[PDB]
Amino acid sequence: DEYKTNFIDLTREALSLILQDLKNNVIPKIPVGIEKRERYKNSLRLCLKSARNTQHMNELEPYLELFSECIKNSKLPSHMSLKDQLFYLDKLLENLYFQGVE
Repeated sequence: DEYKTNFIDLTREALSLILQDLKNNVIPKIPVGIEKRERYKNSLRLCLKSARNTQHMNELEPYLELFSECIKNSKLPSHMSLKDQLFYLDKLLENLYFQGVE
């Protein structure tokens, strides 16, 4: 038996579910302004596009690292505090900005 491919598929699916939770259950509800909400929306669209396959798995490592507490606690951001949701969304934006300068 070999589990490598199924494990990779599973980590991609878990990341995608976290991102879908942020886009559909967190971002429409959070008490932020229109400008900030649009920035969040755009960045989650980019992240979901990036996560929709397993062809460059190196690119998903920063996201699995960012969301490590979600995974190890089996808990999605929409079931965490507002502070935690804002942390994750702001860290996504920061990661994407500095990745797009490094």
